[PDB]
Amino acid sequence: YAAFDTLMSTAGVDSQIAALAASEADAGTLDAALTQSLQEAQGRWGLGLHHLRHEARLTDDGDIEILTDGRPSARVSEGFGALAQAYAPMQALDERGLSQWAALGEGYRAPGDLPLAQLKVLIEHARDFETDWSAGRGETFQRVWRKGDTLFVEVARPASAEAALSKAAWKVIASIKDRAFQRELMRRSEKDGMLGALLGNLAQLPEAHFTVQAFVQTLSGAAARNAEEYRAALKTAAAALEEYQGVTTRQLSEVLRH
Amino acid sequence: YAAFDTLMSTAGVDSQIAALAASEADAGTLDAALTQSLQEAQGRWGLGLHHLRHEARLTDDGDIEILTDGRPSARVSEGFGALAQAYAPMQALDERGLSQWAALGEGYRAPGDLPLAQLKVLIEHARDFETDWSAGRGETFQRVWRKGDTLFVEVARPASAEAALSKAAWKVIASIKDRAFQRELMRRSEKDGMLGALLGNLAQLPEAHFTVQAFVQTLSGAAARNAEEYRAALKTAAAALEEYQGVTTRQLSEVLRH
Amino acid sequence: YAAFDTLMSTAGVDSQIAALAASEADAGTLDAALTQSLQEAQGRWGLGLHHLRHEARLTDDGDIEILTDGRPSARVSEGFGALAQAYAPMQALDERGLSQWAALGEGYRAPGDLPLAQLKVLIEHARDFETDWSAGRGETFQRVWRKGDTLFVEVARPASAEAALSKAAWKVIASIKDRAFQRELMRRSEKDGMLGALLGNLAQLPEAHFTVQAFVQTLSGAAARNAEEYRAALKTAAAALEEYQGVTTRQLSEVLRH
Amino acid sequence: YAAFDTLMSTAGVDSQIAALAASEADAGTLDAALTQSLQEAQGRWGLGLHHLRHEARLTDDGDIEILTDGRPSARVSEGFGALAQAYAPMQALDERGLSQWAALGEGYRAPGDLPLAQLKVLIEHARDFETDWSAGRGETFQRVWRKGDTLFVEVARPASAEAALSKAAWKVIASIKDRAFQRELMRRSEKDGMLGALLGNLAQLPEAHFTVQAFVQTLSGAAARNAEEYRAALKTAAAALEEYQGVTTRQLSEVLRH
Amino acid sequence: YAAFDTLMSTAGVDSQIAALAASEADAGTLDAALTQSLQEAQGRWGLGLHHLRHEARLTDDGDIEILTDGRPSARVSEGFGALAQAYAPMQALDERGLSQWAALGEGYRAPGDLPLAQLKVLIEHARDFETDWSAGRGETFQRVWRKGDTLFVEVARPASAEAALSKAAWKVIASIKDRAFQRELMRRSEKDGMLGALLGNLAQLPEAHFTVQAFVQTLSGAAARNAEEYRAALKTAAAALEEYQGVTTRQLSEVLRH
Amino acid sequence: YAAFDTLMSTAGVDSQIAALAASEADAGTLDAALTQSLQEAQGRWGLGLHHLRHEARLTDDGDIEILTDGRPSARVSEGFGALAQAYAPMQALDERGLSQWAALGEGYRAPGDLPLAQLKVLIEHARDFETDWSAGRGETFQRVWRKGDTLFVEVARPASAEAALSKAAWKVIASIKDRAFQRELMRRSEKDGMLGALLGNLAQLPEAHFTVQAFVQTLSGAAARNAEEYRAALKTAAAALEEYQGVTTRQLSEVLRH
Repeated sequence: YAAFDTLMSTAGVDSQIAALAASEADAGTLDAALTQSLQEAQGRWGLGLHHLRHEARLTDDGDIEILTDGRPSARVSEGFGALAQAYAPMQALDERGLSQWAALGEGYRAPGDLPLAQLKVLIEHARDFETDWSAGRGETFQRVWRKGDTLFVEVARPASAEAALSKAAWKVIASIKDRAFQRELMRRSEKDGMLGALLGNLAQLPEAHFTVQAFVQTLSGAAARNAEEYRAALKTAAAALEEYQGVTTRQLSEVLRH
Repeated sequence: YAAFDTLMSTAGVDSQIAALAASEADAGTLDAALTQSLQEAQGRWGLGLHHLRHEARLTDDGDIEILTDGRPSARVSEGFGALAQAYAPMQALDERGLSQWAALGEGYRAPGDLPLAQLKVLIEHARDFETDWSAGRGETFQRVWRKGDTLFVEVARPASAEAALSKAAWKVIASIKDRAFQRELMRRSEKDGMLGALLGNLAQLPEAHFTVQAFVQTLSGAAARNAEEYRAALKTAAAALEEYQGVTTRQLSEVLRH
Repeated sequence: YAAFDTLMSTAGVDSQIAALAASEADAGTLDAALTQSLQEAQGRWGLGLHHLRHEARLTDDGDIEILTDGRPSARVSEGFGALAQAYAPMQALDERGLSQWAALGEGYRAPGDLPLAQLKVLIEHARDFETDWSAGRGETFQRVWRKGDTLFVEVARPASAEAALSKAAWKVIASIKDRAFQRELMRRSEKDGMLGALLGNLAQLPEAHFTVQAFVQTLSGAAARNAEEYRAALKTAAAALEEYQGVTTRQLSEVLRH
Repeated sequence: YAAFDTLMSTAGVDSQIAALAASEADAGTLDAALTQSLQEAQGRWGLGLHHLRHEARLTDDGDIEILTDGRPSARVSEGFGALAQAYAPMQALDERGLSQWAALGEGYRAPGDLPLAQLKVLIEHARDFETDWSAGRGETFQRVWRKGDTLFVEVARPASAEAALSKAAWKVIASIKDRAFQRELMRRSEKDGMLGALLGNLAQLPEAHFTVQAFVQTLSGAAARNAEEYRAALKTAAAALEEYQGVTTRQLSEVLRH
Repeated sequence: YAAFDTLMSTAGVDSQIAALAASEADAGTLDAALTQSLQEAQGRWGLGLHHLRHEARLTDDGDIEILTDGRPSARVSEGFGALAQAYAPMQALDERGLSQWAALGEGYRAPGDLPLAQLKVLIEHARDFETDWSAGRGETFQRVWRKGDTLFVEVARPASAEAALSKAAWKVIASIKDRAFQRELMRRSEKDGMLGALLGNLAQLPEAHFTVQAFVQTLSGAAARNAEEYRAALKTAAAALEEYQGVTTRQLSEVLRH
Repeated sequence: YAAFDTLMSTAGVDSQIAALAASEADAGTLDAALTQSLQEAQGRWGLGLHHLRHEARLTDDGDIEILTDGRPSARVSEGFGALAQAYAPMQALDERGLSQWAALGEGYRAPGDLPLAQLKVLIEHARDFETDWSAGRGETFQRVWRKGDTLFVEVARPASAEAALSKAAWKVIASIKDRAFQRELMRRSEKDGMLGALLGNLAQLPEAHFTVQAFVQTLSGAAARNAEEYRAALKTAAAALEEYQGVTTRQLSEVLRH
């Protein structure tokens, strides 16, 4: 039970599965809680599998199996690296790291070249619409889509799990006041890299497979159609991304320090 | 067989059912031909039943029954007035004569107050969208919607079947060179009306129940997304409306002349 | 003019209106001829509107309007079905099809349970008297009343216009020597009925609204008081009913044969 | 006022006009009381003027005028002999003293030769019927008629006012115990009569012009149709006749005694 | 007996029959007294029946019968109106009210146009002579005749009994000091007359049938031939007329006053 | 340093590297100790890589790299599974699990079908000779070869590391006195197997990659040529195999018990 919490902790989703499993809750409630957390985790992982139906259920074998559009991909006790090697073939990333898949599925997708003027009309007067990726604030990207009575905004800053481990390794290496040890790690970083130099291991760690690369902000009802509030969710998602991406680089520095 | 042709002739649709029934065609082909003609007729009648699934099939009793969303409404041998009293309760007309129903069904409908600027975006970048009624060229109205990969434009000039019989009665009455008989019909028109004066009967005539009030122009593929060609179909539908509405007022003058 | 003749032909009354209209007769004579024929027709139709003052007059609009106790009910050019839907609310039929109205109006009505002994006294010694309905010869009924110096006898065999069309349809269907076509009409008669099977239309036909259901035999002077001659008019009315009802079922078979 | 009471006292009708005139009642009430009493008096006088509309009204000249079908006949202050000479020409008596007029007016009248069997039918099943005169119990006569919802029975024993004065004169003359005076009146009765002998004068007396010759018993509602109760009113009228005719011969003996 | 006194009191003749009947006088004396009084009454009544032999006799029936030239006219107990209707057909009055009959009978009658000079010769030297009517003093008339040794002078002022009742009614009506009641009787006199207004009845009164209209003064012996004394009897008769006619209008005012 | 001891402990070779690294010994001595232990371990692992020159040396990066015929295969800190996936492609196992490679290399190899008579001659009179695999005592196999002045005997009982983990799992599962839990593990063993049932993980354990499958007994000098002593080393190697294979199945039961 605690392994799924650490697997859901790499996306900013507090599942409380270890507390819900001990809460003596029925299987119908446990399955719904584990399913609603992996969906909020898949939206923060940047996998771009929104077109897939993510689900989770506990097996009678004493394990938890992941579900994707009907077919089982992997199990919980099979390690955090087995699930990453299962959703990777179902994911298509471009040269920037974004998902080329459309969240709505088969249909039309407006390009990222569309001005903000034509977007307010598709937010106030349209039914179903999906946009591609466009350059956001700073070095980030953003995409929007609306399905049914719910509007979704996914501001993303692509960053792989390996690149995330190398960034946190250079932060703890630069914070070394000992100039002799800081030079020794800088000499080994020229060949093995920033990660292999600080270590002179983390294959079972969940942070080495899934990282935070996007944020999903939702809106339903009449707010999902007002163009003024849509401009307030893109900043609420870009700020929830800077805080989430700023907290994972700090939790990773507390582990590689040893 | 010939009754369905006259019933389809009041909407500008040449069904050729009397030629197809004598063509020794199978029932599968006869049902498809009668179904594709009533759909093109319902779109030219102005009933606004586009949200309903119109169908037609020949019965083993030797008759033809009309179909609407599964439930049979009326039969062909039951007269052209029985079908009009069946689709009227399923139709909702405002004070102008237009259908308040949305062609797409449940969802959002952009109002007729939207400028043409926000419409090109919903034609070039949107998936499913439907508009309400707006004032068109002259004294006409227009509405547009797109379902799947097909875009539909329905320019409409509301005119009931009774108002159509009264207009054709004043045209033949004004064309009377005999000033004495023209004055006599004008004296009886002050009470009985323009129709009851020329007649001093047409309950079994199909033109007294269904009239032309709109035109349906369709486009599929990439043409259903280009905003330049969408501006060419609205005029192709408004011209196909002036010609169709101009030919029904002439065929009605050739009958009331007797 | 010819429409009122066919409307008066369904009751065995030869009005000769088409010959009287062309006879260049004044309006006073034309109104009296059309009025005396509808009264003799209403007495043979079984409507039981004898308590109402039936009248008819030609309108200056080129039409003929029916009159009943002062208020206009319908017009001639309004079809033979409009007049039937107008006199029906003024008619009250029991479970047998007879008129519950008293021909004399407000007063006393002797029941049909009265013997023939007490009737001769009311025929020879009474002034105004009216009887209710009693079972006549065969499956018929009979009623008698006397107003002023005129005695009236109305032998009736109730039969609606729809039941009359179904009886004539089974006679032409039984006369089919072709056993294959006779079986085909018998197979469709199990659901649509005897009328809908022979037809695989007659809404404008006058025979589909008014049928012969009674006969009115009158007597005035001293003959309207002799009990011996009153027994001779009831048979003269029951025989004039079998012949009239036997001729309408033959004229209806000559139309449905096509 | 008191003269109309004595004029109404010769028919067994207590009018109480002298008490009603002093009762300070309006003219509308006084006219109705005097009218309802002369009608009940005319029915007991045997005049047979039931076909005439009897009425009475007080004149502004201080007198009371009699009314019959609209035209004034006589006045009250003109003596009781003037009214008798006015209704006599409007009365037609046969050789027996009965009124040949029919109470119902123009129409049919069943003869007195009709058995009681055919009468119960005309009482239970008929509307309006009137009978002629037939020999009743003893030396009396009887006639019946029904108008509207009221049945009337008039048992009559014809007796003129002059014959009534001669009968009461022989009763007081036979009651004379003095054989000498009884013989003297019998000797003068051989020429002058029974009346002129007892007197050796009464022209102003109301009893010398109007006498009781019939009785009117009425019934309304459902009782006016039951044959069992009709047999109870004929005896209630024949007994009310023997008592009324037996009391007038006693009041006349109390006057001629002087 | 007292009825003949009141019948003789309307002519100024005091018969005293009620005193003579109680005087136990024989029938021969009673007949002579009643005969001599009716003759003096007929001469004062103005009936002009002097040519008739007036007589009166009491009947054994207890009544008194009037006699005129042998044939009985009426009886006393038959009322004072029966005798007036009996002597009227035997009387012939002109337009002035005088009797056209000659008192002497068949013969010659000198006209009223004769001067007084030729009259003295017919009074002093003639035997039997009779004059017609001539205008007397004032508005009166006079006539003279002589039969045997008796000369008769009849000064007359014609006045019917009805006109006498109307004159006495205007005298009591004019003597009304109450101006309101005098106006009320004057308002009813415009239609009913002066008699019917004061009464708002007197058919049995003798004054309503016989009135004083002449006076008979007689002379016999040598005085019936002296012309000087004949001029003294005409004034003695004209004065006995003004007093008698002046006393009847006073006795009539004492009766109508009630 | 301690990881290479656990990596050398799965072959019955006590390297004492953690004690030699802390012994402050030079790199020349540390490299020789780590090299002589992996060679004695590769001979007990059954890999059949005797034809390859196995070597080991500590890297200046703080790690230990494995060496095989000159080319580096893997490193020590790369896990015990990386080295197993490196020597597997250099190993060729038949259907029984034995190495098809000849220990001497290119040359001739006497088959296992050779009798023991012809083997004593090749042990007492030959120089270089190598034998293939032949069925040994029980279910084991054996092979012999001599290179230079040293004779080698390798008695082998093929058993993969996965089959070794499944055997130790059935021993701890059969030793369960709790019959309910023993039945539950037997129910899950029908599908997941004996290993997956006891666990309801050991990827980083060295015992899950390298197991004991053979024993290498050596002899040099004149003893490497006496046929009597060669028969004493094959039993000294088959007994050193039963003890080594009997001690690894006991150390594996002490780990899977948790």
